[PDB]
Amino acid sequence: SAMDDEYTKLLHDGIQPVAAIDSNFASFTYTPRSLPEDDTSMAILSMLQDMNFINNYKIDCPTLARFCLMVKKGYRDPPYHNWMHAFSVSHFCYLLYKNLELTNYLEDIEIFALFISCMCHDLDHRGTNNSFQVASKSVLAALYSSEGSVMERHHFAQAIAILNTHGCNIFDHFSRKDYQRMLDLMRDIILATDLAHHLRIFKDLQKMAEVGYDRNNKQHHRLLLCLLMTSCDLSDQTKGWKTTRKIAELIYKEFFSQGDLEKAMGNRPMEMMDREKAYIPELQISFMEHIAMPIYKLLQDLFPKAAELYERVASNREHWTKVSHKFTIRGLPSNNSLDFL
Ligand SMILES: Cc1nc2ccc(C(=O)N[C@]34C[C@H]5C[C@H](C[C@H](C5)C3)C4)cc2n2c(-c3cc(OCC(C)C)ccc3Cl)nnc12
Ligand SMILES: [Mg+2]
Ligand SMILES: [Zn+2]
Repeated sequence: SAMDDEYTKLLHDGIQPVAAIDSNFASFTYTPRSLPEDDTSMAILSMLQDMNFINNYKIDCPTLARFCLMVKKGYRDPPYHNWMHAFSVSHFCYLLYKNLELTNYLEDIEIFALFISCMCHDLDHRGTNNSFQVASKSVLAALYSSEGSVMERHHFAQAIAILNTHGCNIFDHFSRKDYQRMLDLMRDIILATDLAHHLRIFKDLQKMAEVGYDRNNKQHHRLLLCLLMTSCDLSDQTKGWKTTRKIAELIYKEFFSQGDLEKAMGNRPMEMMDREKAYIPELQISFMEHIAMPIYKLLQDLFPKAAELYERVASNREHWTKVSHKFTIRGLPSNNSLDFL
């Protein structure tokens, strides 16, 4: 009855103005993880309203309220891949809309699909990666390993199962063509969140940025959607040092738990997943330099107003260098004991 009462309030109390959430809510400086989790479903509705999706697509309010709650409920509680991750990703999507004028690049339905996909893009994550599904012979690998992107195929299927739950299909009044289009977009966008996919299309993303975005080019729309999605997924890096440091802590707790499971199964975990080997500053510098920074550089190349995003990610990368020396124990530990040897 908890979800029941939550739904009742979401529906009958009305959608709070986005400004009432926080005065800097639509700024790139805002940290959505600062929002209490109990306020996040209402904030999703607020953002949807402010982007005019509810009016433009005549979304049924009861259905939308149920959908948002079901999506939130469809996340488990690992250290990083939980609802607060999906919420913050979705918030960054809203920030791109508010700050970068997406309507000059993308169709309305494409922006709508990007935001809905942000909400659903890690549904039912179990705190382990694609490699672990295959190594552990999980049910997800049995279903999808032959296709690849095992977890991302699962996330997308979970999103569809929510839509297919009675009372939850926010698109069910759509035309046949628009419905098919929306689900196709969600497939493409969610599958774009596999790092393997990003690596595959990276040269194409570069070539798009250098020749220039062509709104009449259907391939450019698809590539831009992939880039924007990956920008949202990594958007914790575009905030202050405190956010970056906290997210590293959640990510490596999640990783080392997987690593401990791999050790128990007799397998040699990835080094970044092995708490006995992993050197966090060097790992994060490598992630920032090889993955995060090139993505926000592409974003800047395509959207000059995204410059501050790249500069912040580069700044956070430099901070890891600055604090790395603190991972060396100098003098004695605080307890004046060398017992830990
Ligand atoms: C702060 C931070 N650090 C990270 C450090 C390492 C890795 C990570 O998975 N690295 C490897 C390890 C192995 C060898 C390489 C290929 C894969 C196996 C992944 C790199 C990811 C990190 N990460 C993510 C992240 C992003 C995801 O989707 C990414 C798409 C959307 C682009 C999926 C999962 C995560 Cl956890 N979000 N934030 C972070
Ligand atoms: Mg994912
Ligand atoms: Zn994610």
